Amino acid sequence: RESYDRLARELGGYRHPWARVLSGPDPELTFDLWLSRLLTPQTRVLEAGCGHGPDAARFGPQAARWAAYDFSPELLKLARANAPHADVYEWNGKGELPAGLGAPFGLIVSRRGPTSVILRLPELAAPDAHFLYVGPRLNVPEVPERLAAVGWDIVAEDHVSVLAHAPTWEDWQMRGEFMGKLARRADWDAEATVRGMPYREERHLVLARQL
Ligand SMILES: [Cl-]
Repeated sequence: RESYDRLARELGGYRHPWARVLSGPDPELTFDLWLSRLLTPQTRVLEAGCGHGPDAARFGPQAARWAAYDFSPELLKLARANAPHADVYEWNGKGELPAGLGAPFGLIVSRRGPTSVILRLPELAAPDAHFLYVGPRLNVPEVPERLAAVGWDIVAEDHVSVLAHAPTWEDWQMRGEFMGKLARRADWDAEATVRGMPYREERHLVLARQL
């Protein structure tokens, strides 16, 4: 059904869509650790691009308040149910802030989400707030550039890379589409092992603050 594809696109919006097996540690483990260290029962959190609330549900109760936003109204319905403690807002990240957002925040976080939110940090951040981000590639140049543009300092940065395999040709193809690089049977036929096709899952972690 088409109702399934939509759902799948939506729940999967912040992940890679193809089947894959990691040969090493999940490259977002460090991001989870850093996020966990930053949360206290006094912390006011803003999460950009919350999707169906997985992080709101999982880390949200550890904070004083977890405010979160995304664009899709139906997806936000799941987020509200997934995380009853969270305050969830429908926003495309542009123009004026949603009414009731509740700035200022001590933490602004984004897991592979919007990076334009960086340019709103002067309007969103309490003094001594942190901005925490992980991007779906080894280096996401706009993040450091945008943080420089608002006079924020990077206090921690990680460029992470982990061997993975796409177990089948179909999976390799699907990755090719997501990446905008067409998969070719030649490369599969010549380089695929029993594990399938090898590639790197890479992430760029950034923790910043205005010192
Ligand atoms: Cl989930």
